[PDB]
Amino acid sequence: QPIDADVTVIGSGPGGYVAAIKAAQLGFKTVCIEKNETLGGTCLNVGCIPSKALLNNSHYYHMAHGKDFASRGIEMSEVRLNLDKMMEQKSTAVKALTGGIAHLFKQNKVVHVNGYGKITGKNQVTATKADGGTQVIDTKNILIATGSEVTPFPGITIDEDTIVSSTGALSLKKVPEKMVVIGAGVIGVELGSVWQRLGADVTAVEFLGHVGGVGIDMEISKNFQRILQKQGFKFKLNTKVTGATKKSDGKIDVSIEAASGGKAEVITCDVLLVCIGRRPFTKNLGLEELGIELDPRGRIPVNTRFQTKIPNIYAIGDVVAGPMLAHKAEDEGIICVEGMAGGAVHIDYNCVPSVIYTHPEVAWVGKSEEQLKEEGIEYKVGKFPFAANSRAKTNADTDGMVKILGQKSTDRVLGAHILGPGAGEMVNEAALALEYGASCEDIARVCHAHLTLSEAFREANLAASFGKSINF
Amino acid sequence: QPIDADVTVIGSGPGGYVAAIKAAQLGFKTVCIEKNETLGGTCLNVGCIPSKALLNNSHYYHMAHGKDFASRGIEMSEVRLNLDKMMEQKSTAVKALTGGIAHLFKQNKVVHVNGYGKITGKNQVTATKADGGTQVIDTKNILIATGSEVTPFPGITIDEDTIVSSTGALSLKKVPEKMVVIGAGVIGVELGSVWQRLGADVTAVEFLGHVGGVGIDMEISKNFQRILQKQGFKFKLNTKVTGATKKSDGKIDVSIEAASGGKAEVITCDVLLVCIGRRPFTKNLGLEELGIELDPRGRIPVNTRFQTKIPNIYAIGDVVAGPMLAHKAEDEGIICVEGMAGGAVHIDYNCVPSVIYTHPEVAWVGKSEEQLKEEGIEYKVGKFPFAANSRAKTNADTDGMVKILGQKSTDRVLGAHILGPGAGEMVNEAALALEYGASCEDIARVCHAHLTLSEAFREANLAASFGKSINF
Ligand SMILES: Cc1cc2nc3c(=O)[nH]c(=O)nc-3n(C[C@H](O)[C@H](O)[C@H](O)COP(=O)(O)OP(=O)(O)OC[C@H]3O[C@@H](n4cnc5c(N)ncnc54)[C@H](O)[C@@H]3O)c2cc1C
Ligand SMILES: Cc1cc2nc3c(=O)[nH]c(=O)nc-3n(C[C@H](O)[C@H](O)[C@H](O)COP(=O)(O)OP(=O)(O)OC[C@H]3O[C@@H](n4cnc5c(N)ncnc54)[C@H](O)[C@@H]3O)c2cc1C
Repeated sequence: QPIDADVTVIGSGPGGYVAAIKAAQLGFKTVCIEKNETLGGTCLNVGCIPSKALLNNSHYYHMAHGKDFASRGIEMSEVRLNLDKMMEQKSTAVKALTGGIAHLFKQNKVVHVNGYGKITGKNQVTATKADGGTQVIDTKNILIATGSEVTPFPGITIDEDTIVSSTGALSLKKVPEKMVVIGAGVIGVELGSVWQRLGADVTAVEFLGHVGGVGIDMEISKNFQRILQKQGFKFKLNTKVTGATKKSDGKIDVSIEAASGGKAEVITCDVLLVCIGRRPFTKNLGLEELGIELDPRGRIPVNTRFQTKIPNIYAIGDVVAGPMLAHKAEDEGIICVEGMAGGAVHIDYNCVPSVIYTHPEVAWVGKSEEQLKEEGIEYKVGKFPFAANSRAKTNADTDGMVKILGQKSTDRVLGAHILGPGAGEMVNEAALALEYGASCEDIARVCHAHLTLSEAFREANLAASFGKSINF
Repeated sequence: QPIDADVTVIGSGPGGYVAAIKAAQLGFKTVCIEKNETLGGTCLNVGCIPSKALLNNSHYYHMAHGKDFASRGIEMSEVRLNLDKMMEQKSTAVKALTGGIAHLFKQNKVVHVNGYGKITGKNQVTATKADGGTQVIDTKNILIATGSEVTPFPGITIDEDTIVSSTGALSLKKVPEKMVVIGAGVIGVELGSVWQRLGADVTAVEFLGHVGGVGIDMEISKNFQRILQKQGFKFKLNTKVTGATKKSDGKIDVSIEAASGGKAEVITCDVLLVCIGRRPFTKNLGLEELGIELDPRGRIPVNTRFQTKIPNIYAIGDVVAGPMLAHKAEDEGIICVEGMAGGAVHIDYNCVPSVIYTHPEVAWVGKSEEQLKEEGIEYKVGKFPFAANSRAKTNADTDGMVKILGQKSTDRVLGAHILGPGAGEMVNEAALALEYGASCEDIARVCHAHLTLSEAFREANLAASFGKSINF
């Protein structure tokens, strides 16, 4: 059973499976190790894919069940939710995407190994199967892509039945009457918005003073919060959770308090969602025997070439430092594999966008106003509301705005922050501009197609550069 | 009552009203003259705005009335069309956009003169009102933005009742049982697609050998045609219309033959849509008395500052050469007015995008394969199908692809052509790339937000640059 490889990838997540494919394309004999039943890691199985599927489906449910479709001349007697059918469509997307990775591995002649991976030597990886079966691989370089896992709340045991994490919250069998989310981060706000649309009464409790996680612009966060409240999403900010106990009748009691201290309360809910964070996963990887020490938060220290302390062992994705996003792990996998083949390795995390797929969407890349103030950077602001964008008005969906942050002297774009329709696609134009160091005037002078949401992005850059836009 | 002005703009369409606002913001005393009851010209009143409104409205009708919403767990007993309510939604959007132009003229202190403008001298414009009153404007500069009108078909009379132009097709009071469209250009394909979704039996008769107009890539046109045909849109290509007769029964008989000439045939329809094109509009503007001769197609010849043969008289928009598009006219108005203030004037018609708002959408910018072969340019092709895009599969909407055309030696992007979901927004990123002269590798190396349709644009550039993509 011995196999020999040039590169051995542990984990089949976005970082792991993309890194594996690129290595084969570079000419390396490549092996990939996955312990779970399917390829694709967190994002495809319990992450991006199922959550975005329910966000899109719940959004169309809201459009038909509400007043939107009636205003367009689409008349329906009565709209019913079929949660089982909605969940199967989610499952059909997960199944096609997880299955696609195996087909991509086969097309590129990438060897798939089923089992739990352990690095037993400098040039050796051993995969153990479920039955006790064993697989040893002799390889020159190792790439660690073991990813992340849920962060447990100390003193709450998640049973994935009525006190749930992101995984269980994605597969609820019926709509809860009242739901509590622990943490108003990107994950909590998306999942809470799904169940809010489907009929649940959702309240979010957050220790910090804002929604959307770290890196989000504060003005964007407050406006995003006001819009969600108008939808029915409730928030208890600057409040801490002390404990949660499931009562005998079936209702969970969550004890909350003001984060600073005081204002004690207990809230009861049918379903409790705990998503306060994620953390790198290195359990049973045996780093100690290799001498690879973890940082205080559990990450593998790595250098700019994504080498660990041992030159032939690398680490990428959520298991190393940086923002825990799928496209971030996908890029580290590509360049790390390119670096192994002698190529250059460079990545700018300031050019990494973040997207929240609620409705309205939120997206941003680069620096926020708070970051610029802390660094002492002199900047100017350009804003353009979606109420003045022709596509948004024609659609009758005009929440939010585009905010551009530009250098005061050079007019260079330092940050783009979008709240409203089409934020996700729009931030990609912003990332391309930041990669090139483009100015606000540059974007203002590029001819944007009439009746696109991206015209708001152009006009906001015009307001930051010229001082005024045309349509507002 | 004579008025003194620095700039006098004739026409309040996208070129005219944008040029008027920018000139006022630049410090000029500005006057804008409009003969029609509302501001906004063709695009806002009978053009982009009402057609795109009906396109998205009929699209939502097709998903609710069709198989899409039922597969997402959204269950409805009976879906019925209320055409008057749908036309009401269209009219409400037209009224909000035209009214917004009046407010922007008020905010920027644009003098709005209602009436028919005529150039009565080199530095004089005379507006004649409906009641015969006259308003004389003594002005330093004149800007002609008199726009376009529908091209009449020789031997066919349009009454806007059962033989209609685009204007009449936008306000039909009943879904025709059968409709024939003369012209399979961008306008014809959109309007035909709207009425096809609402129940019409639609056939388009096109003189050329492809659908989508001039400049569209042939491979994209053939694939776009195949998808529309499977939706039920029928096409008779390389076919011209020789005549149309209103029969006694109330149905129109359309006589057709091969565009080059051949055996005649008859097809019958309830409503005939004539959109074979549009032509520049300069009627009774006083060009003959000034010495401004028109070109063979009716356009005003202008130099790089958009000046006519008379240096202080300018022309922009649909009345001059170049793509007859709203964002093309808006940009010409901006730079022309900036040139009047001494600034540089630059527009690259190769970087001006084109969008068709069907479902699937079509969008492109730069050069097609035919143009590159015609120019003798050695290029390489990168393609990525939307079937391999994670966002498309999660949505279950995977028609089409992204095709990138790159220079064979320098890897520089020469053209981007998108057929599928979100092409309209995606093309604006492509326009910025062309503006900077980006390479395929540059775009592939920019970090695109995961779960966006724009990832297909990135991977198509990776396929063109490296030779292979990751997920296909
Ligand atoms: C609900 C949810 C929604 C999300 N939505 C988004 C979103 O919209 N956009 C975004 O950018 N990010 C999103 N994320 C984050 C995203 O999923 C992660 O950033 C990404 O999956 C990290 O990829 P990775 O390869 O580094 O780790 P993972 O995706 O976790 O992959 C790790 C893989 O390695 C395997 N593995 C682990 N240890 C071993 C071992 N010892 N031996 C063998 N195999 C092993 C695991 O089984 C797994 O298959 C979301 C996350 C969640 C939970
Ligand atoms: C059905 C349809 C759909 C379209 N969809 C799109 C689309 O999605 N995207 C796109 O980019 N383009 C689209 N177009 C094209 C777009 O409408 C035009 O390119 C654009 O309107 C041109 O702007 P303009 O200012 O040059 O001219 P116009 O819009 O024609 O405006 C000219 C104005 O000047 C006025 N005028 C003329 N002569 C005089 C005079 N002597 N005195 C006073 N007033 C005068 C006219 O009444 C008119 O209001 C569409 C066109 C149609 C017909």
